[PDB]
Amino acid sequence: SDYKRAEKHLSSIDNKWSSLVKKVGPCTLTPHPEHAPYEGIIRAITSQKLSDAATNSIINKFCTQCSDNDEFPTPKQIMETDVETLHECGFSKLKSQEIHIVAEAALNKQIPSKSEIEKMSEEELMESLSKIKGVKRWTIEMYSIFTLGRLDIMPADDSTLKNEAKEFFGLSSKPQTEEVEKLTKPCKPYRTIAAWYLWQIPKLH
DNA sequence: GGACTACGGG
DNA sequence: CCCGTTAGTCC
Repeated sequence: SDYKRAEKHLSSIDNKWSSLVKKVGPCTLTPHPEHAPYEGIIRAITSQKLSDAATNSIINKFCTQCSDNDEFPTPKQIMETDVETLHECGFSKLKSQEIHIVAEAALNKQIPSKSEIEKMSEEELMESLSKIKGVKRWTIEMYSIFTLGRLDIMPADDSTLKNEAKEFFGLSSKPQTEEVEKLTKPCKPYRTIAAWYLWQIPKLH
């Protein structure tokens, strides 16, 4: 598998990478490529500046409030929900508005199809999805990693990743995005897995 | 009880 | 890199 290859590739870089992979164990990153783009994008938007626990509670309230079935709400279902009802699920007002925008775009077929997104390079995904209000570099990276299942995404702009890179690379302060990109270059073409390993560091304590 | 913990807005 | 937001956890 690519995970097995990624684990061996990372371990091959140097002793610290080898040790990190051994401490954390096999990669268990589980993306959900079965999700429609509007769903993956809404999930990523919700996660901005929020813990996974908070994001989870919000999406769960969202499903119960807007779905006929407690499944992920459809674009039509989202459109039929007023902003304040969305807001009481725990989205910020601004995210609530952006989620309506995503739904309307999906409903109007203004989002690229799932089929075309699955053919796009990271660069094309960035160009295509960043037009959506509330969706910029980080959100697209998270969509690419946790929905699409892309293997070579380095979300070097992610604050948590920078903090773990600080620890792993033995830095005395928080690295800039561009510094993280340089430091993780040898991890190509499995930078998503590299990022996942760094992200597991707090669980080692 | 809290401190603070990507993105658009003004 | 002016300013404020959503929630839950664990400092």
